[PDB]
Amino acid sequence: NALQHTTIGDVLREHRRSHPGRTALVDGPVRLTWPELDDRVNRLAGSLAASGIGRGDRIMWLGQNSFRVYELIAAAGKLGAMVCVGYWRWAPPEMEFALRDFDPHLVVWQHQEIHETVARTREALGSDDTARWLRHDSAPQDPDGYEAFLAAGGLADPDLDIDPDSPVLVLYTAAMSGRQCGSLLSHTNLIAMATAAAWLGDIDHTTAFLNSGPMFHIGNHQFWGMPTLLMAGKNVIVRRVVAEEVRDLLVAEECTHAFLMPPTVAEIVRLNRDTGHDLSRLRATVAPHLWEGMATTDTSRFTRSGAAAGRGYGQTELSGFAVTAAYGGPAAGNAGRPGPGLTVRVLDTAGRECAVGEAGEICARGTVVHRGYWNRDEVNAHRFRSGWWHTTDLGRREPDGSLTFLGTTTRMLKSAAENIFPAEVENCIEQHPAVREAAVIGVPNTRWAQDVKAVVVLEPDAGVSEQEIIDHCRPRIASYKKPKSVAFAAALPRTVSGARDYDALDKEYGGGGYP
Amino acid sequence: NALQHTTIGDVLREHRRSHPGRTALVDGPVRLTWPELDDRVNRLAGSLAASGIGRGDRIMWLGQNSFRVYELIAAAGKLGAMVCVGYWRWAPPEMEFALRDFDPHLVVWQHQEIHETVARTREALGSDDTARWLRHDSAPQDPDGYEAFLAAGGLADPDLDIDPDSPVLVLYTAAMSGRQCGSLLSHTNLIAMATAAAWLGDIDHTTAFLNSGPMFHIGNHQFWGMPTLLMAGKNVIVRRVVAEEVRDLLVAEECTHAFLMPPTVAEIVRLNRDTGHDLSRLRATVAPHLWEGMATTDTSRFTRSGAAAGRGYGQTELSGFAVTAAYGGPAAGNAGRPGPGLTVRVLDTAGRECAVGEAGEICARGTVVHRGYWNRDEVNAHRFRSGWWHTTDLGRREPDGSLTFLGTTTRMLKSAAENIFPAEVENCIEQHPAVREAAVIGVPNTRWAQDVKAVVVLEPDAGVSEQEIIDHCRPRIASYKKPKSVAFAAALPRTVSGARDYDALDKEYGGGGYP
Ligand SMILES: C[C@@]12CCC[C@@](C)(C(=O)O)[C@H]1C[C@@H](O)[C@@]13C[C@@H](CC[C@@H]21)[C@](C)(O)C3
Ligand SMILES: C[C@@]12CCC[C@@](C)(C(=O)O)[C@H]1C[C@@H](O)[C@@]13C[C@@H](CC[C@@H]21)[C@](C)(O)C3
Ligand SMILES: C[C@@]12CCC[C@@](C)(C(=O)O)[C@H]1C[C@@H](O)[C@@]13C[C@@H](CC[C@@H]21)[C@](C)(O)C3
Ligand SMILES: C[C@@]12CCC[C@@](C)(C(=O)O)[C@H]1C[C@@H](O)[C@@]13C[C@@H](CC[C@@H]21)[C@](C)(O)C3
Ligand SMILES: C[C@@]12CCC[C@@](C)(C(=O)O)[C@H]1C[C@@H](O)[C@@]13C[C@@H](CC[C@@H]21)[C@](C)(O)C3
Ligand SMILES: C[C@@]12CCC[C@@](C)(C(=O)O)[C@H]1C[C@@H](O)[C@@]13C[C@@H](CC[C@@H]21)[C@](C)(O)C3
Ligand SMILES: [Cl-]
Ligand SMILES: [Cl-]
Repeated sequence: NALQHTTIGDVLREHRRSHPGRTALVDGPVRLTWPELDDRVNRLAGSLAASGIGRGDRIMWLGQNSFRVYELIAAAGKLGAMVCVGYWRWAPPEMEFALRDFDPHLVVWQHQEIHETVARTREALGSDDTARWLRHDSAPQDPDGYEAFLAAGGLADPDLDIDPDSPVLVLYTAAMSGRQCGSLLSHTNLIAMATAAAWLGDIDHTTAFLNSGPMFHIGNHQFWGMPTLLMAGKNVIVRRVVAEEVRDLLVAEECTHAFLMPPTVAEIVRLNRDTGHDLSRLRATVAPHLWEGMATTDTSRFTRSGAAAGRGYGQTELSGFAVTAAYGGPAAGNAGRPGPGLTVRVLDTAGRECAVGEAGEICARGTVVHRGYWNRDEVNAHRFRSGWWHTTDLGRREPDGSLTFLGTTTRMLKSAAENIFPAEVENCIEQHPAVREAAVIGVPNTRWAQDVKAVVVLEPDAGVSEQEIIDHCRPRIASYKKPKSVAFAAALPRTVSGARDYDALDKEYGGGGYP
Repeated sequence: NALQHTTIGDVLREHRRSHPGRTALVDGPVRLTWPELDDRVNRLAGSLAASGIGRGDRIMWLGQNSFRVYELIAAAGKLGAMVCVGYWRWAPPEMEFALRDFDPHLVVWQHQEIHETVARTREALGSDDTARWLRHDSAPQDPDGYEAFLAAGGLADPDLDIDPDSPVLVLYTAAMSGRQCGSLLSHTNLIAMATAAAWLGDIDHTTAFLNSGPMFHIGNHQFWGMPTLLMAGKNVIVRRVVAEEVRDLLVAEECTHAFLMPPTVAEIVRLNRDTGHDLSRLRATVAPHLWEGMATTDTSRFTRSGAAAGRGYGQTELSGFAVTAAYGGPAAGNAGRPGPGLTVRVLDTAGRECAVGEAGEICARGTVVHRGYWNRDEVNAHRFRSGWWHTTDLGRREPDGSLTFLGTTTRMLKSAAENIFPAEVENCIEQHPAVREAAVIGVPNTRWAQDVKAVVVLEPDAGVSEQEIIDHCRPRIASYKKPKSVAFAAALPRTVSGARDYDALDKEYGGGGYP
């Protein structure tokens, strides 16, 4: 006779009763209290259901940040449906791929800034374009607009018994290979994530969070959109980051938190200097020194532990930053320890647990593990093999029990019989105090496929030779993993997106012979 | 392909890897680190499985507090079995009832203080006594002892795929009628409860909790045994409360928390005064003023909100104190608002939602709701009707959205066509500033079954008449709910257990004619 666990719908139904006059969401001139939000969600759900959307059905969002993203997630959630929050910077080929892959019943799109890509993509789909398209930033009466579609639904709550293990949020992720896959996050995934984040950040109903991170990425949901929603705080939306509008919203909405990277913080600070505008309610998590005393430094566990400075490990498929230095105290390893909804093992290629200090694939079980990728039957079977989710990230356990994240398992060398993970070698070299960064590649060898080569970037105030790098590796890693040679560079090549460009390293330094 | 949620077994498996040298449990001379505890749990699980215990099977604990209670819960949990932590003060009739009801495969019992009751109870069971009995506080080699049974198991983890919705902890509760029923708490119930409690109390791996509350009751598990376990802190066991031993453990184990009622606090303080023993690490939640500066006042949300002083509502069946003033800010209602794993509605007799201010039965859905009572098919069907758990507690929602707990729904008057809940009338009278407490009973009326009568206890420094009590009620409650007469008393009659004695009020004041 026992009932379901809590769903995202239950959260809104509770907030509308417990917090009748509190502001849930702000987006430009739109201000919605909990009951006004839940009413809109019910009307939206009514219209979605009238259009044939039910359990397991799919809605794709192709816009920037909006309060409507939260409405759509809640409304789909009340029907047991799911929303993909798409990457609004997709070019037409990638947008077409995602539309065909996800196969949505409904697409909610944005005109501003992306109408050209959208038009190109619909042209490409041709006779396969059978979804309903609704323009979110339309005139309010536009019959092909979101608001008109929503207004046509009734106030009644659908009141269905939705299983919270159902996917509700789908976020596309890219492998190093460039292959993209939609990670299925359930109600339970999001609630467990949000509950842990509320402990990490000391979040409560007085939190006012600026949704200045992209909602197509897990970061903004974890820190701090979903915990703010869960604890009945106020979510303030900005479409994307424009420093002046951000500053204005921080002040006008009295924000306590925001998702801001250091270059944005510096921009905000420069334009606020000697204006007298009060940013002191903002709890500075990232780059506290950059704020020049204008914000208050965060004293939550998130900041105190170093997690805010990157001391942790996670991925979309673990509902975000699931391992951190805020769990379990001081840590020799760079990532800390798993939080409450997760257990982690480091597994070798044979699926056996690695010894302390031995590098292997980070694998996980627990409430924060995603439900799999959408439409990836073979990949899912492989990646959930033996009842563990395989992250494709390489790590090790330290003697104190903490974890170190080394890099990906998807780069591998094979030198004669020996599999070698460059990430392990890179991390070893990067411990040398003269080294700022190191990239490891494989170069062809006619007798045993590949030799190991390191491309090393020194700190400006340091010097070290090829031989000294090689000897540094001797006591730390297996002999066959050491670089045969070392090239020095001023900096590594990087992609337009800021990631390491291994194709470029391979082209420059004679890389080849990979498995 | 997606996996299970987190189980209690996963918690111990993670802690043994992440916290290899930290102390998990202390009980007299026993000190167990996380790996030593998980090893014992694996040996215990091996022996339990060898004896035929598997999914859905049942172990009854008839002892006082022990580290072995945590071991048994974990070991049963790894098999998908459940442990009833019995009321060690049961007299033989109640002990026999519980044994026959719960029908355990194994009974782990305690000689000290209760051997006579146990012997009487086994005599009564006669030829129906077919369970294995293991003495927990035996000589270590006793072949009918717990330690010998455990030592015979192997170190291998059973490594089963246990559904965490499975009951793992069973706690007996008593209705006002005196009927006793075992509430089924799942792994998920306990973990969700523990996660919320860790936010409430700011619990982490440095917490050191003294298990000085009874483990047969939900209080000690919620505040703070289970969150301490979840966050990898140290649980220190005391068999029962003896002020001097408690004081010694608080100091020697450097406890940060304990489950202590005010009379016990005052006893500890009296015996610590001018000894110089340092109690300053203890975070005083209850009765902070009674500590005379010897402990540090708790600054967590639990204390700051008033929850620690009783501003909240819960029951075993909601995994404890599930509604509190720490959730959602200031509250007009005495109980506050529901925490994250719960939604609450106040429902009238017809199952429709009550208006703001109208008294009705507190009903719940969500992750913290129990799985039902053991062996109560008809009661469970009735109490989970319409997909809500019915608490049998009477409450109302206030205009600000908070909740007030009024009393039980199991006391009811029926005066002609009108159902009247005395708890509603009592709460109304108790708002009068002259009134310390009020009890309401029904007295026979030959024309319409019952009239309402109030028994009122005044504050010592106040005076108020019968008529003034009646007129106080006029604008606050329906006319037919007002007392027809008021008797004044120096204090209410109470049972040996400290609860109100309505049988005694009925006998003294002419009560009768109940539905
Ligand atoms: C602003 C960011 C982050 C938020 C999401 C984006 C999409 C946005 O425009 O709203 C984003 C834009 C990025 O080009 C940028 C800009 C700058 C700072 C962070 C991000 C950096 C490091 O060069 C990357
Ligand atoms: C987004 C995180 C978490 C998940 C895994 C990552 C790889 C990712 O990009 O998906 C990750 C990236 C981290 O730089 C970051 C960014 C921000 C917020 C969380 C994480 C914080 C605190 O500075 C750490
Ligand atoms: C915006 C992201 C994600 C999408 C693809 C990228 C390439 C991009 O610029 O569009 C990417 C850029 C990343 O520096 C960033 C920026 C910020 C937020 C997410 C990503 C974070 C966590 O620091 C990582
Ligand atoms: C100590 C308590 C609470 C813990 C569990 C008990 C069983 C125990 O002995 O360990 C318990 C004993 C109760 O008679 C008592 C004693 C005193 C203070 C609280 C409890 C009060 C109010 O008169 C009730
Ligand atoms: C045990 C609680 C919670 C559940 C429902 C109750 C009725 C019960 O006895 O079962 C409840 C009793 C409360 O006096 C108490 C006791 C202690 C700890 C929690 C609750 C605290 C903080 O002083 C509040
Ligand atoms: C010990 C309890 C529970 C069992 C039955 C009782 C009668 C008893 O004395 O044995 C009971 C006594 C309650 O005052 C108490 C004491 C403490 C802890 C639980 C119960 C709490 C929460 O303050 C309520
Ligand atoms: Cl739902
Ligand atoms: Cl398990």
